[PDB]
Amino acid sequence: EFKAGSAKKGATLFKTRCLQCHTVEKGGPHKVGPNLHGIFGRHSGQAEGYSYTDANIKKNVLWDENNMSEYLTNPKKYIPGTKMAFGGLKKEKDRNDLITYLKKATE
Amino acid sequence: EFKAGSAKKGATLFKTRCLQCHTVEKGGPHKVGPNLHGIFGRHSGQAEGYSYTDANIKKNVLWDENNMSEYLTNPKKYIPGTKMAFGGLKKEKDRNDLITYLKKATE
Ligand SMILES: O=C(O)COc1c2cc(S(=O)(=O)O)cc1Cc1cc(S(=O)(=O)O)cc(c1OCC(=O)O)Cc1cc(S(=O)(=O)O)cc(c1OCC(=O)O)Cc1cc(S(=O)(=O)O)cc(c1OCC(=O)O)C2
Ligand SMILES: O=C(O)COc1c2cc(S(=O)(=O)O)cc1Cc1cc(S(=O)(=O)O)cc(c1OCC(=O)O)Cc1cc(S(=O)(=O)O)cc(c1OCC(=O)O)Cc1cc(S(=O)(=O)O)cc(c1OCC(=O)O)C2
Ligand code: HEC
Ligand code: HEC
Ligand code: NA
Repeated sequence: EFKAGSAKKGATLFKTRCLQCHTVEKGGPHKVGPNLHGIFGRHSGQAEGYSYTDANIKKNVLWDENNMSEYLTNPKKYIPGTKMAFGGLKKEKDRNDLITYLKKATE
Repeated sequence: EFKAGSAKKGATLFKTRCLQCHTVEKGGPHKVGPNLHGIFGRHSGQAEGYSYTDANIKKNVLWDENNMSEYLTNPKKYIPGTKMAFGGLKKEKDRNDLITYLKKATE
């Protein structure tokens, strides 16, 4: 259950928990993970130029703040077979802050 | 203006005229030019993870078989300021064959 949080705290969390694998800006490069520009409102496995697992593509989830909060809690449970090596953001406050930043940064 | 041609001949033309800068398959990499999967029915300058010119983004053309054929005839004339260093496919039969292949390969 998503609730708007602190984009400032979320930016700091993104720099330590996500930035190593993902960029957010339009035209930002794909790295270990896909560039996340426009992720909200895009179906999973649809960023062109990125080699996804069939698991991520087949899940075909339409990304929204609410299902992304469920996904980021435990990625392997959400998408069994995903190659995103991320254990999960277990604190609701952290997910709210990170997703608030992500929505602003990927717009 | 587009008329269905030979996808077999189009595949060979893609190899000699496009492949040096582009891939077509789902998950294929961005190179000098963006990966072209899902190009038809998408607006120009929208493949994630690729850094386009402002010219290509501003053009905001919804790609279809006809405007693709005009574009490929003379890219710099259709999108002034584009960084696609391609003189153009001047032959109608070559554009028809290539687009017939692209319609299949990018979908
Ligand atoms: O227990 C649990 O079920 C939950 O564990 C946590 C997770 C997320 C958060 S949280 O978002 O609220 O913060 C907090 C904890 C609890 C915890 C807190 C801290 S600490 O107090 O903050 O120092 C340090 C460690 C922690 O785990 C204690 C333990 O394991 O007993 C020990 C550690 C440190 C580091 S490391 O420093 O980043 O390299 C990495 C891992 C760690 O786990 C080692 C282990 O597995 O063996 C692996 C791991 C990575 C990630 S990431 O990929 O999403 O980053 C998320 C989780 C991870 O655990 C996977 C797993 O549990 O299966 C899930
Ligand atoms: O056969 C027909 O009845 C009529 O075919 C044409 C001719 C002249 C003109 S035209 O002057 O108005 O242009 C236009 C066409 C129709 C056509 C147009 C275009 S296109 O839309 O304009 O691109 C492309 C091709 C064309 O032929 C479609 C097809 O073959 O089914 C495919 C092609 C491309 C090229 S290429 O320019 O070197 O790349 C070369 C040839 C091609 O044809 C063979 C193939 O591909 O195997 C060989 C050929 C050369 C010459 S030249 O040396 O005397 O000029 C004249 C003709 C030729 O074809 C002879 C042959 O068939 O027997 C006759
Ligand atoms: C590298 C070790 C990563 C870290 C750290 C995080 N992500 Fe990731 N992510 C990574 C990969 C390799 C993939 C593709 C997975 C696949 O199975 O193909 C992803 C994917 C995502 C997605 C889905 C993107 C899509 O287009 O469907 C999202 C929404 C995502 N990652 C978000 C994300 C965030 C917010 C992270 C920090 C909290 C994060 N990822 C860390 C690799 C890595
Ligand atoms: C390198 C020398 C290229 C060759 C050869 C071809 N293309 Fe290209 N293409 C290239 C670049 C650098 C760009 C981006 C242009 C920009 O101004 O940002 C492109 C772009 C395209 C596009 C538009 C893609 C979009 O998402 O809007 C298309 C449809 C395209 N290119 C098609 C294409 C084909 C079919 C070619 C062979 C005939 C071809 N390109 C060659 C670089 C290069
Ligand atoms: Na742990």
